[PDB]
Amino acid sequence: SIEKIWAREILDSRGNPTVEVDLYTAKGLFRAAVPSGASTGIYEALELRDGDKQRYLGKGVLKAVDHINSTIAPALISSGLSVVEQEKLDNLMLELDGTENKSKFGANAILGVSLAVCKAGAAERELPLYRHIAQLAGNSDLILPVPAFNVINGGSHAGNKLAMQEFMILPVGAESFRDAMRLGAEVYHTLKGVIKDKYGKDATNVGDEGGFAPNILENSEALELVKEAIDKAGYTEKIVIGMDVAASEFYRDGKYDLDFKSPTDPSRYITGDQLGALYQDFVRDYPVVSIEDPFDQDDWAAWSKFTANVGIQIVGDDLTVTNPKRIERAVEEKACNCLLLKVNQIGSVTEAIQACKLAQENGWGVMVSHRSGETEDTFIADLVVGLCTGQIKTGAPCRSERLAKYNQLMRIEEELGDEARFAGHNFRNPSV
Amino acid sequence: SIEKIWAREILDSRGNPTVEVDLYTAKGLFRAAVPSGASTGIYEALELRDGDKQRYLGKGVLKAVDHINSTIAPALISSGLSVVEQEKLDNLMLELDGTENKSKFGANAILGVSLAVCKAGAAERELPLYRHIAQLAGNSDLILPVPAFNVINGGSHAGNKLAMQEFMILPVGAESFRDAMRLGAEVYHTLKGVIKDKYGKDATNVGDEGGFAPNILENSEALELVKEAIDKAGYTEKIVIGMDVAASEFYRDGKYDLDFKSPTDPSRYITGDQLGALYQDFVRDYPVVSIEDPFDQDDWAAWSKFTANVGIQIVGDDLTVTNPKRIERAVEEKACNCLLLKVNQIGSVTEAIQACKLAQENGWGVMVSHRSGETEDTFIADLVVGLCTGQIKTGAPCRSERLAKYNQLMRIEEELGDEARFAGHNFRNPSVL
Ligand SMILES: O=C(O)[C@@H](CO)OP(=O)(O)O
Ligand SMILES: [Mg+2]
Ligand SMILES: [Mg+2]
Ligand SMILES: [Mg+2]
Ligand SMILES: [Mg+2]
Repeated sequence: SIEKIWAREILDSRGNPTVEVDLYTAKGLFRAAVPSGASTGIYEALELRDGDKQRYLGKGVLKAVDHINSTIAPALISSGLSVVEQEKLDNLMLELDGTENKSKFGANAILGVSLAVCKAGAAERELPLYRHIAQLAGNSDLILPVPAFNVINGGSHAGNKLAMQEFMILPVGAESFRDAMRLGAEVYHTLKGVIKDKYGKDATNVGDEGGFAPNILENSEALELVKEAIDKAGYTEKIVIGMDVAASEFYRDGKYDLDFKSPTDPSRYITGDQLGALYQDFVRDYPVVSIEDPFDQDDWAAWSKFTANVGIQIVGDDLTVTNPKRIERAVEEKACNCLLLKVNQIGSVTEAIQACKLAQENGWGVMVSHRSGETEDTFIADLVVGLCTGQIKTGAPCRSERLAKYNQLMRIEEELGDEARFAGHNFRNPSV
Repeated sequence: SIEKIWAREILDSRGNPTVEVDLYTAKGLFRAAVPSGASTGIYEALELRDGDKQRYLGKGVLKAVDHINSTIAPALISSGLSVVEQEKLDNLMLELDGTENKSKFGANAILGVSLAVCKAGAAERELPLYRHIAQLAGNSDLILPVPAFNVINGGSHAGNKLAMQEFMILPVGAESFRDAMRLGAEVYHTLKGVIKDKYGKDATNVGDEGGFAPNILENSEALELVKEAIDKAGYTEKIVIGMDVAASEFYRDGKYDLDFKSPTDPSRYITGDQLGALYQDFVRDYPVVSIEDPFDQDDWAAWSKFTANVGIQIVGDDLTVTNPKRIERAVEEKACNCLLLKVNQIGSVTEAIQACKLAQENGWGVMVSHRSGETEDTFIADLVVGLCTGQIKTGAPCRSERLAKYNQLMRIEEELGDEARFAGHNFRNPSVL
């Protein structure tokens, strides 16, 4: 059984408070921390913040910490449930909170415990975390994912005019995970120079996920820079491009604003059909293989129309919010063909594994993902391997809240030895 | 004794390879990783890189890793020494390398093992790492440091004209280390809004150590932004400013170039005296209480002259390179009055502890430091507590290679409970608390 659970406030990678949990058993100390998004979908489970405007500008998580220390911890300790009983412990927390969207304690309170339980369970099973997660998921094979590195940061938060949120490179042609890390780092550093040469040193600073933030508007120009960097690095045949549009961030009155970081003007708005047309031009003209959140989280018609008219991967993120109820709707409507898996969109390990299994049972891809606000935690590296999903996005190869996960993937690949497989060109459907 | 060692290449916070070491004993696996400078002084111990242009543009560390796996590991396993014997183990590595600047194995090979041994040592003692380090250093009475947060980045750490490398805020008036984190983070977020309002959103992306990289040239304007954010956040009485000029980065034909990232124009260069006059203006106009590397690493007369004419902290970094030989010279010449402590400038835990003790025995301060290429490793958080130095700089409160250290210092303060003491206004001299 659990001996002690103790939560505290730490700072995430943007310097804002988040929840960390230490959980002790007879095997020792197991620590986990909770990420935080910026372009957060409206259907995400509640992140509970303090709202004390005097303290961290309203962003403290003392309330969430206290729900853990004062309520969750003594309930789980008193139950006597072993930390191997992931589903019992997560369901107990869901029923203690009593709400559908985890608005009484916060999804941040519940998930920091859920993650720490999962780590403690692995140790009780005498397994590495990724193997424990595979057994929780009913997986046998393990597979290293292709990494998707966000190298030109844009969007709502980005320090530039670029509307679309992320321009990713995916080393599908690499020989192994460690090789994919080299391809991604070499293209990233090459891109820094392409940018410096074209825009000047001012353009070579980084945004929240470590990608460059150049002073550009046109989404085709981001794509051109990325393609130019892949070519100059010598990897044209081995690296392709993925996009996170995050279109909920620029939906306005039924249309979409591709210059929304400028001062409001409805004449510049385009329709979802216009937007779909732009994406078809990007797929023809650039090596784009995957587009995430091409339309707003509620614009079901545009998603299903677009998904039926293209062969690329279409990834639900704000549309699906790692939520089996929304995933069922997107399967019924054929809205997309891959789930972005963010444990803190739903708020427990058991529910995120259920979401992943639902997506895979219906033939979709699953890409595990960080949040833009991350920590030194590396849980998601073990999670992507244990779920055998074949694809992860967890930052540029820059800023160690991103590298901590990529370096852990390299350790997992080393540990698997001859048994290590790399998803490579089968990143969408690794089960083959 | 050590059961097994296994080193590998990981990526640092800039996406460049660096050394990580796993060391195994009866108590389990202990892991450490090595940081890497950009503005590196000419006298630092050798960072061994592979030079294979086909692989990470020559920046691989496979040679350092193989020296660990194939030569240093059986040497230390054969010794049979317990991992608690830091000094015997580090001396075994220094003798086996047998060079002054660690150019046979690389300082990055020797340090990676040195740090892993220290972590394994603490577990064998059943002590937290900061307690084991205090024992290594002969300290009994631990203190949490004031953090020095580099919230505007310039020089070799950022895409801007700004020549001076670091503009830091120190919450000397905080109540505790947790409170100093809240003050630092609130000023940093406030500063984002100050810069955005003045320079636009394009000025609020960050440099290598998580400070904002605004498109400005004047160092006085960086100080003005920082002081404005301090005031707007409401902490004028509790937060003061430190600088790392890193002047070796812009020393050019005997002069100093404050626009060194713009195409070469020697007509703009200023003299050592002119640069010293500018610092006097900063110290009078702004609450600057510490200046690091004000002159080039070999411009000894300018350092001595400036130090004698101010009453603030003057920190050697490239001047001293965590190196007892250079620190003795700096004491003899009164070049500075505080040591920047970087484990990888010298290459072993034992030597860094000796450098720290030598500075403190001479009445200097010691400020423990990260490198601008960091990892998710948190050793230096326990090191600054164990060494009782009173001051650490390890980034803006932004990028988790920075926050991992700050978060660990919060955990250490919580663990110490009612025994915790925060250095506050005694950051230069905490032994008095
Ligand atoms: O000069 C310095 O003090 C350091 C740390 O901030 O930078 P670098 O590691 O690049 O030398
Ligand atoms: Mg989002
Ligand atoms: Mg998204
Ligand atoms: Mg330097
Ligand atoms: Mg310095």
